[PDB]
Amino acid sequence: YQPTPEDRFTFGLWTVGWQGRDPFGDATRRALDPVESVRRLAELGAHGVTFHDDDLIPFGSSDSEREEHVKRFRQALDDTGMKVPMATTNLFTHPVFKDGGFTANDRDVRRYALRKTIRNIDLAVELGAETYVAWGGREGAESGGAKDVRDALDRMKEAFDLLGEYVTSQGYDIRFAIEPKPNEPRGDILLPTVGHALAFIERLERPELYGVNPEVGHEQMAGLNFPHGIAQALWAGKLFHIDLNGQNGIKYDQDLRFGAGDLRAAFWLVDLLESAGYSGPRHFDFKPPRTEDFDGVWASAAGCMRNYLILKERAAAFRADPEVQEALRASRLDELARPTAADGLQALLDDRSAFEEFDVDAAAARGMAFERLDQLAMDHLLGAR
Amino acid sequence: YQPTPEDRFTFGLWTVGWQGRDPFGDATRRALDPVESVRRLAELGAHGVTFHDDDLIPFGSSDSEREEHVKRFRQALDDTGMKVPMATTNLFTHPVFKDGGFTANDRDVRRYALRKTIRNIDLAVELGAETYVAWGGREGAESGGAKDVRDALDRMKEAFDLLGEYVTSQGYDIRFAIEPKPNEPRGDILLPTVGHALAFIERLERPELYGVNPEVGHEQMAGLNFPHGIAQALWAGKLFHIDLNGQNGIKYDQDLRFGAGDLRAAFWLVDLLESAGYSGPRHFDFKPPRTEDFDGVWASAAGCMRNYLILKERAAAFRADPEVQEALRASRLDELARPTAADGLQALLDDRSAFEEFDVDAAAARGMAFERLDQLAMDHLLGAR
Amino acid sequence: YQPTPEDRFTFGLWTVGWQGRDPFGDATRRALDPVESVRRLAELGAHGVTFHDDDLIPFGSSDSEREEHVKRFRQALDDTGMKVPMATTNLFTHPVFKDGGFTANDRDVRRYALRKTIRNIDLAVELGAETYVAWGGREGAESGGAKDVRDALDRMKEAFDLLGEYVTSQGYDIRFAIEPKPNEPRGDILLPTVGHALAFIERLERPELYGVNPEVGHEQMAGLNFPHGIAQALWAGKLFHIDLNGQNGIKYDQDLRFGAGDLRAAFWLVDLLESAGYSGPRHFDFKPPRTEDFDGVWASAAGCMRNYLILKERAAAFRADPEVQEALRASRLDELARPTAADGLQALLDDRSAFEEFDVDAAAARGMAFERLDQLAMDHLLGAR
Amino acid sequence: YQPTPEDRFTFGLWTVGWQGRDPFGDATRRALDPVESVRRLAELGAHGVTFHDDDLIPFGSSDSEREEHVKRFRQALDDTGMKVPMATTNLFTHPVFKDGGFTANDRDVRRYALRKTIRNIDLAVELGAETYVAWGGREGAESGGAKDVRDALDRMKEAFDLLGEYVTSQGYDIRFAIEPKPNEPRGDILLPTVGHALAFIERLERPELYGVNPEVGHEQMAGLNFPHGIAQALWAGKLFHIDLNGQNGIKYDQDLRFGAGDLRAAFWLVDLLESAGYSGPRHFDFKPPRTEDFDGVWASAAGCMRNYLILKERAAAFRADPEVQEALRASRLDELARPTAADGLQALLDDRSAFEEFDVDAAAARGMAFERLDQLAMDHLLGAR
Ligand SMILES: [Mg+2]
Ligand SMILES: [Mg+2]
Ligand SMILES: [Mg+2]
Ligand SMILES: [Mg+2]
Ligand SMILES: [Mg+2]
Ligand SMILES: [Mg+2]
Ligand SMILES: [Mg+2]
Ligand SMILES: [Mg+2]
Repeated sequence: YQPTPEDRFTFGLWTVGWQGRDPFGDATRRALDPVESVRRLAELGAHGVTFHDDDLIPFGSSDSEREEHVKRFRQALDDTGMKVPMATTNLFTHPVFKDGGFTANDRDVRRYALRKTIRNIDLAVELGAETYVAWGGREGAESGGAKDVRDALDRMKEAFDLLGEYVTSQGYDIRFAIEPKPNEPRGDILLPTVGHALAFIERLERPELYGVNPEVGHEQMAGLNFPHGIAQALWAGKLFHIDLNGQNGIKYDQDLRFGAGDLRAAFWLVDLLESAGYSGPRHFDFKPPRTEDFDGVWASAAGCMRNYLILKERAAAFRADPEVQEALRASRLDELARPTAADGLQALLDDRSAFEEFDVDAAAARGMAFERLDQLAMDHLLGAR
Repeated sequence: YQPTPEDRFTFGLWTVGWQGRDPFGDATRRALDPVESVRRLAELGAHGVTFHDDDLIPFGSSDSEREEHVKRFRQALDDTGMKVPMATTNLFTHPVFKDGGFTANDRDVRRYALRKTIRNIDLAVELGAETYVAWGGREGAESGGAKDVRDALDRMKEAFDLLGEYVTSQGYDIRFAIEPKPNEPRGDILLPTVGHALAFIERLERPELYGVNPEVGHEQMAGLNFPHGIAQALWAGKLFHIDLNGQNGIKYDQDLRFGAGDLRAAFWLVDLLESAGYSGPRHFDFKPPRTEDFDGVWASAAGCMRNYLILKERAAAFRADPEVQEALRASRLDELARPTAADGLQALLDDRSAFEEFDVDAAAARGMAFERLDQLAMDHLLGAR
Repeated sequence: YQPTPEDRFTFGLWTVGWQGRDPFGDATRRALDPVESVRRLAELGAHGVTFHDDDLIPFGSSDSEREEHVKRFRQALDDTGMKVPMATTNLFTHPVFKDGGFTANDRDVRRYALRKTIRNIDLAVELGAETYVAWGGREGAESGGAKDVRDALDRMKEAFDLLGEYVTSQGYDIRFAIEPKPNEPRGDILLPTVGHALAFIERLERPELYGVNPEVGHEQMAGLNFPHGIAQALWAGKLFHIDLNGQNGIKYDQDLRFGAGDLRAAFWLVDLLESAGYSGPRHFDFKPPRTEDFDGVWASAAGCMRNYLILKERAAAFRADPEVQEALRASRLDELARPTAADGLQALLDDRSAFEEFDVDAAAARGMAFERLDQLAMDHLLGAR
Repeated sequence: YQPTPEDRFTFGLWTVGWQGRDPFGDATRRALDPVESVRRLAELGAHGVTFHDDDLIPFGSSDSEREEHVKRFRQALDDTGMKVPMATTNLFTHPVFKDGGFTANDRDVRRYALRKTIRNIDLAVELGAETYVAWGGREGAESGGAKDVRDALDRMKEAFDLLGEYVTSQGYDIRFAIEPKPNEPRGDILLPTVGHALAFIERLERPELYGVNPEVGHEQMAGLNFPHGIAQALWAGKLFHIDLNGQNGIKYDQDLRFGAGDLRAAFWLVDLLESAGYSGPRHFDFKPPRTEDFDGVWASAAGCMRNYLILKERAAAFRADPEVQEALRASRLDELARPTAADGLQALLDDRSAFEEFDVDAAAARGMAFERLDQLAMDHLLGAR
């Protein structure tokens, strides 16, 4: 199960570069040079890396210091064949964003956040990125009076509309992806799920330029079904990017390696992405636990790609099995794909076999046979077939 | 704190009429005649009642039996002044809906569900309802292979589009409201939150005819902030109806009386509905606990309306307090309402005070003073002011 | 992966016999005769069955009707070789238990509950049971004033002490196992976790006669780690019985077939039970989904035993792998098993290498190498080794 | 509602001294001198303060530096009348504790943790503390193979037994209190609830020396009823200390000011502590949100004490109301306090009115009248009585 750049696996600089600070503990690992991360990831078989502006260029850097951080990075990209398909803005670490970037109560902070964002869009375009992600981690509140949510959504729409106007006036080939999260670090975060972000996008001036960047663990922090949520995104034509990791239920954001946490949900997600032919990057937003040294950091990153490839094999075998294909027919998945009333409204109203003469007791007595189907999926997942 | 029909309080027949069957226990109360429920609710000061088709007309009734169930009901409505502002369809109790109504895998069940729905829309229009609610409680799955969610959303859109075509071809003055729920009775339910339902509506052929009917307890079953969710609905112009009750965290759907469960969230919800001038009915979808006899049933219903009126008083006092109005200015809620960049994009890009000359350390040092504000809200809620 | 009675798999009559009533829906399956259940389970390879009194003998039966229900049951047990290792009391379905059995506010209900329990202990002893389970599903409250919890724990201790006095005065060879659950059907249930039940047992007059009967899904309804909880039970010498099923997170009690829900936790549980040599029955308390007919009922029951046997194979292979045994040494699991200070207190206080001369920076820099270990467990679970 | 030292309100140095670092953000406030904290808290009306060793004495301090940190602190205590009733050990911040203190896999780390603990017990005794708290925040695991829980509980018992032997051999007047937490910062923490800690204590060599220190928010992170849990602690005679704060459901540990979060649960907790006459300190373990400057820090601390005093007034009024006292009799809370069978086992078995002649249908028909009672509690809480 060896990865190749063909598999389009990408990692953020901040993932393998996490030093291990949590709310109760100091760093257990030293800082990584972004040059060494690109090199070690290329040897593992990754396709590319992503960054926040402040991961690559330390906050407060002069214009010359900015120049050589970028130029060393580009040299490592050139030396390895590594791509940069996505980039994003840090609007959550500096104390100035403690009440938000785009929806901070202070007007002057909001304007700053937009200028800080615009500056990095230019850089992402320079480096070849096709997707620009926005994670509004500080947008929200800990108490009810602190934030009028309707005014906040007006400010959030204003910010995204202005960014839309910037990229089209520049002629940039880049699209935006909103990344939802229900809570942490704020008590409640605005646009808390994939659904809320999808609904919000339809009110932007140019909705074609915006999609979603869902994260496995984030929807699971609301106890939601992540494959179900991704299906609704694909059904709406809005899955621009995806963040893969593991999470063990409703609690703090664990960011475990992909495959850890809810293993069956990982299997159903891989099944769905491969079946629908999602062609974007398979991006890992995870943290190697702070119990680990650097050897365990690279072992954990290798594990992300390895688990994806195993699940892909098992899901392909599941769908290719003639016995599963007949069970799907037994469960009437073929009938679900057929229109309910292609004959139209008047014909349905005139169809006595749909009501007056419909035999409800016979239909009710039919088994769905879902449990035999699900055990075939288990058997395939576990390799007992 | 006496309710009057002016306050527009409504109750479902199935709420005060719940006999107390739960997954582990038999009924503790006998069945209510819908005639007696309308009478006892009118004396409590309610404005109206709502129904499922099968609450009013027992399933399998002939056309004559249907005729006198409706006619006795209309007589009680006439005798009391009680309204019927909403009605809905039972697509979840009969065994034939065990895999869903609109998205059942079996095509013939889907057609039946649509004919059963259409028949009750006619009746709701006859009785004066202006909102028709759809709660797809059986739409979803317990296992991943049982339901292809993209096909299911195609079937769900087909059903809602057909209902849209029916009411406009008839010239009916009625609009639809989708009621989300994340789980129970299925393992995962489709459109699990207000956000998912809002996003789905924008893909219907006639989106103006559809809104949402959120329930307090349902969003809290996903650990979400219910007032935040209602604000996004109002911001989108889609709050057609609301269901009020109480819930104690992430667990089974408790349906407690309104005010119970998360009391502070109830206060912030009432604040929001009154401040935005929501003019629809204040509908209670709750269950009197099965510990109670009929005297405790009516005591619990009285409690719903009473708690709403107390919270309304405390929230009005909060907003009218000159000391709270100055704290809101201290927290810069006035600045949140002002546009970030009414001067436009080019001016923002040319504004050095928004980046090059912006003093981030001074802005960061400013306190938001949210905790003083929130304690004023506490003091007002508890009546220590 | 064929089960044999050697594997000691048992099922409750109420599991395969569940008719499919949930809070929103009528039964989808007809009632099973307990005679046919014993026969179909024996052919699947089960070892035995368990019962509530009211599963076997319909409530309100005369003494003659009781006589032939038992006698038909015993004949089926004799015809199949099926055992009855556990039995329990229904103190939750009849309306008289709406506020509890052992801790009902009404004294006369509490006395009835004890007499109903005592009568079935006699029967369980007659049928050969060695464990008597108590699940206090109605013990608890929906509101804070309804139940003084200290008085309730006095009443709960009084009941269990009296049952203890009954079995020892009769000379019965039977022990009790308390089954915790955090909520549902009450808003909060007393003794909500394995921990609370373990602490309670130490205050009974004869603590040696009582242990716990934990359920997979119940601890997961509080977001807890079920293998961790079972380890604490084994460490205290109190794992008398276990209930196996699946559950998908914090929500209503799903009672899915074992292996479904959190698959990795099922693997770690099987690892622990086999490694510690737990010799009690492997009991399944599950519900075949109401989507299923009777063929899917037996398919789901077969699935429980099948998944246990696969996980047992994978866990044995994990522990037998020489490469995993060296990784465990790399992670210092051997050092965890060694005493911290067998040399005693004074020697530890006199040991400068434990404080004054301890090099904290060197110790901190050591990797735990937990992520390489965990991926070996993944590889073994998935059969990629 | 003015606090006085009579009310016995205490605060940790780390609470008002929190600088505002969270997993995604840098500090927003500067460090407090412990001298200024004691002074500002005394003026607010607090009774005392608590500390971790490393809050008071920076890690790595020499023996002289230790001498004047303590001596400046004692001078501020003397200047204000402030007490120090509790102290505890930091076994979670330094990287050396990344896999735990008492249950780290490395033996030499475990020995260090015990020596670091013993050193601070001596200091707490010197400063007058009567309770020593242990919060094992790093004890646990992120993956199943990393920690054998039975070996870990052997190591945890060994550590607590050794500390027990140390204080009794020294003749110290101090007792220990274990503080449970279900998760964060580890994926799962050992002894995750009040119940698990209570059960563990009964296996220590000298169980009389150990109790529990429960935290509001920690039990709510498992969705549990905190007043119920405190009742079981009081029933076992083990409530040695309590930590008060607010929390909004199952998510990260919010540590909000007391009264925030679940307000009704705060009311029922205050009712219980005052009714049972708990005489220990009312300790606040909270964090002023990082949105705040220092004026909002002291406003938030004032809010903790203020909300406690308001709830105490409302709960006293509730219990003193003659109409609530008669409702309690209506709900048969008086009967719950009476023994079920003081007449003994044989008399209960001979009592036909407890089974053969018991009229179950009459008993079942009685209403519990819990909803009228609970609305009286609401009315009293909100000051509408
Ligand atoms: Mg995350
Ligand atoms: Mg992410
Ligand atoms: Mg509900
Ligand atoms: Mg509802
Ligand atoms: Mg269960
Ligand atoms: Mg069970
Ligand atoms: Mg805490
Ligand atoms: Mg604490």
